[PDB]
Amino acid sequence: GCGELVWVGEPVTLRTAETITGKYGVWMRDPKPVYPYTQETTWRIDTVGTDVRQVFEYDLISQFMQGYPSKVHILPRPLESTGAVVYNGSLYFQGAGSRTVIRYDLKTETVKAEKEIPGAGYHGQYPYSWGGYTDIDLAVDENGLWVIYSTNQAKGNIVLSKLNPETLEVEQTWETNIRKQSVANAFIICGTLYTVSSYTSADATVNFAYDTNTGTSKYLDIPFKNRYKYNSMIDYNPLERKLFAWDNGHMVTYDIKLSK
Ligand SMILES: [Ca+2]
Ligand code: NA
Repeated sequence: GCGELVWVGEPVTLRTAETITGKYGVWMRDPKPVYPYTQETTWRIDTVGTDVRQVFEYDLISQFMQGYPSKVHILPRPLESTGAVVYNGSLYFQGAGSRTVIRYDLKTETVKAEKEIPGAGYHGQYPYSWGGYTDIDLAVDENGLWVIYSTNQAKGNIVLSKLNPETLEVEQTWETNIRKQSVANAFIICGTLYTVSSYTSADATVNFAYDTNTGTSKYLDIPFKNRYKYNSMIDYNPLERKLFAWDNGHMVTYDIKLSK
């Protein structure tokens, strides 16, 4: 059941990174899991540093909250920033120093697809407001796989493309009127793009919504809390209907409420 976002809860901390490379990262579960994985499987990637290659996998959530992975994946290309997602058994991530998105099948540990996001800025061209080479942000919603980015054609405004999750073909593209480097991050719920105003401020809000079904933006003012004052990653999981985030070394979730 879809609808408009009207409320975001307080962040709930599941794990605190004790590593020296854990200030920024991405952690996720598969909204459409495939055998032998389940909806409990969790993946973690610390992304501070160069040559980011390790992906920690946890079959059980207990293993995840205790920090003991059941398997470790070594990525075929070094990874960039915090925008990656897992979907349909594959990790989708951006190759370091490129605009290339890579589909990495987790079970076979092989690359199934590689595609340049056409015209996408990369490596600090159109990042989110905190920088960190966040130019390219993948997203999964109820409709499948998306990528959030910007281009010179769009003059730095957020662009959205719906992707074939198997071939990474661009199926459709939307150009919004929201400057990407002016927001802290973004995520998609039920075909609507939502942006967060600040990654550190105490008075942060979800401040814009762009509906791909109509091609229009609207103002929002929903309180959004950055408890640890450096939210480097905010994504939406459509199966759990929660936000997943990585705030200054803390892997957190946010409850949400949708309308209609
Ligand atoms: Ca995001
Ligand atoms: Na993402």
